[PDB]
Amino acid sequence: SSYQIAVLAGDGIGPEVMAEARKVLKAVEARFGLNIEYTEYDVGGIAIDNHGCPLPEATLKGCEAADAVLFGSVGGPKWEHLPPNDQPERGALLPLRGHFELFCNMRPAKLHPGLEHMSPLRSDISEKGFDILCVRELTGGIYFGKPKGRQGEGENEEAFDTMRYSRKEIRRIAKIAFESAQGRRKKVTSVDKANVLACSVLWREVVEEVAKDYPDVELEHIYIDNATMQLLRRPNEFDVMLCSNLFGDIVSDEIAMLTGSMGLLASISMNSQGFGMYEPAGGSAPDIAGQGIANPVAQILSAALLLRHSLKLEDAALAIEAAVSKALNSGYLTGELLSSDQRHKAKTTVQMGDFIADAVKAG
Amino acid sequence: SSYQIAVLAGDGIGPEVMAEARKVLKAVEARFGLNIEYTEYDVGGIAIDNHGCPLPEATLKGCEAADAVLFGSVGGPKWEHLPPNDQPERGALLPLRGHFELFCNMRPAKLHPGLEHMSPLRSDISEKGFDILCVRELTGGIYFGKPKGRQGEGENEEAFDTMRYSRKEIRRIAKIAFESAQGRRKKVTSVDKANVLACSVLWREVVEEVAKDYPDVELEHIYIDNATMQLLRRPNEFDVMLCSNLFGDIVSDEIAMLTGSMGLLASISMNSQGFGMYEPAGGSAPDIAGQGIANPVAQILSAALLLRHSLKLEDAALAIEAAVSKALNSGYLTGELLSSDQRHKAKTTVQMGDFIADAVKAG
Ligand SMILES: CC(C)[C@H](C(=O)O)[C@@H](O)C(=O)O
Ligand SMILES: CC(C)[C@H](C(=O)O)[C@@H](O)C(=O)O
Ligand SMILES: [Cl-]
Ligand SMILES: [Cl-]
Ligand SMILES: [Mg+2]
Ligand SMILES: [Mg+2]
Repeated sequence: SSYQIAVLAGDGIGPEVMAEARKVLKAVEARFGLNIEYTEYDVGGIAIDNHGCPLPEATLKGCEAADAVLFGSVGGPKWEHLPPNDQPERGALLPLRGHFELFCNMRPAKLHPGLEHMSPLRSDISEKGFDILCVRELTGGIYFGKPKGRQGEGENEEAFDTMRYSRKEIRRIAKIAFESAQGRRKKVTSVDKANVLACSVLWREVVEEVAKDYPDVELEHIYIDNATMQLLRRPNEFDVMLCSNLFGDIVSDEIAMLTGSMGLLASISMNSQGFGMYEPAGGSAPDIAGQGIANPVAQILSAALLLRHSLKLEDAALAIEAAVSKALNSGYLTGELLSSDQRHKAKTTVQMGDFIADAVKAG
Repeated sequence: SSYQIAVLAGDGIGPEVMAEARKVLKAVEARFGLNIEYTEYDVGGIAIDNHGCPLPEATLKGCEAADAVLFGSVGGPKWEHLPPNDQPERGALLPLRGHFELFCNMRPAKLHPGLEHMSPLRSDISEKGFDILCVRELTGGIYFGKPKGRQGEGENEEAFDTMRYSRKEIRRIAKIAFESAQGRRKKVTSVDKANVLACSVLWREVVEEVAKDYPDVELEHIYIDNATMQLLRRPNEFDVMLCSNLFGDIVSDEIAMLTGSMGLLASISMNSQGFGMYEPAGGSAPDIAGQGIANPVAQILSAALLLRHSLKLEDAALAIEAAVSKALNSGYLTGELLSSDQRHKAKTTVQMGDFIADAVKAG
């Protein structure tokens, strides 16, 4: 029968980049003979506007019915005044990850051939290339530990957060990182702060337990502060990074910016049953919404990753990725990936999606 | 009467860079007429070897008697096998900061004129320069919060750490950052994760309270993940960074590596009474110990910062800083700051300290 995908475009540039993803997906469906049905739901600011909250119960029910979620991005100035709790990102993302038990986040990032000069790294460093998959534990640690809150008053008012991890939680995310490394370059770098945090001591211990089953994968451990330095100096030496929730938030961002090409980057958030949400690493960029200049590649690649990881449609995911590569390598670029003297030749969001969709067809 | 300085050279390159600092200090004492008495104590690995622990009670008593501590660096492979608890860094640094209530850490970092090309940043970014003072809260947050430890067994064995901050703790570190900014470029960027952590919500709240007293200082807040990205893209736009304990550990390291010149960088750790410990940001670098090639500038500048901050000897601190600048600007460089084709002309650790000491004298 039909695959089912819930589409949660969100705010800002979400809807316009989503239209291009839907356009490429349709080419893929025709080429591979796939029956996929789509249903659309509000989330983030458009959900606050139509329903009073950023994650409506009907949107949760709709995601629950689907095999995966193709997600855009949420947030905008319209909602920034609200309490931390009621806002599009915190109010939709954290509840979605807890609700669907999405303990696995994967952010692939590489310098694409021919676009290494976009990196903010010195040219002798960026020309060496890099390709780093960040595996981040997404439903544990300090994001969801209890107790959390505040007590007390005046100068003695105090807040607290609790970072907690169990062996079962660390084992499952570490297995993902070692499995991923087996299909890449067989190296995992686990990022922790084991000279300070009890949680990191246990993290490092359990990752060493898991690593016994993968002797052909090199394991190394690095402290979070040093990691931010070593990603500047030698990013070509890392393959998979394995991080807790807070340290993976930080490392994946630094690596994303090291690409210089964040409009290409996508994010996988998956549970143990293979259900997942797939979305650009970049945000809703409300400053360019509706101008038709946003780079749709991150949203289109989020759809390829949805086909590979949730639907196990490997050839279909490969086809989208090949088509994107063709556009980038043929220099068919949106404006943020061009120099100021070439920027007048930027391709629009629609031109990009048209090229990519045509390439999937042409086979 | 005499000022009193406890000298804790530590392991690896500590003693050799310390000899150069002592050499410059002696020039300064003669030029400014200062009476300073020094006493030496073991800490870190040499203290483990002579006394069985990395922070002997007699070393604590000796620091307590002194007006400030000129500290080297601790750690080495000889001690890496030991339990996390018993090792030179964790065992000496964390106890020293708690013991002496050193809640204020300050790490100044700039691209020095004429050495911008050392940065790992693209040349169009590094040539714009940067000068960023990181103010890091050093005795609170998750480093020292309780409860911390583990319970449970097998797959349900779990560890925990607690991040805690009070209004009094945030106020005092924030005042340092705003005062510092008043004498610099009047901008504080406070780094937090207030979309996730209760402690960051309170941090941001208290920093806004403190900021009312300094309306001529620009305040902005940035999330830790985004900060690691924005330091790559626009480091010339930051002046003072104000961070909690874990986020300041991370941001100061990334900025240090962005200099490309970590052998120049020093660290201030101070209590509310003006007592402090002053040390290189870089480590004991056991791989080059005794080879007489280590760059002593970080240790020598740690002594200038000891004179300015603990002893309020502003002209003496200025003199050391001018003398260092003279060496760097005259191209009198140790090897790690030279290209491979010029590296044969590296100056030794002693040559550096001699030049700098002579410059202080020459006035
Ligand atoms: C919005 C925020 C809660 C979120 C997180 O911290 O995970 C974001 O930074 C991310 O990386 O997806
Ligand atoms: C050694 C470690 C405990 C220490 C810290 O985390 O503060 C170090 O990274 C530092 O920055 O001084
Ligand atoms: Cl965490
Ligand atoms: Cl902290
Ligand atoms: Mg993030
Ligand atoms: Mg550190």
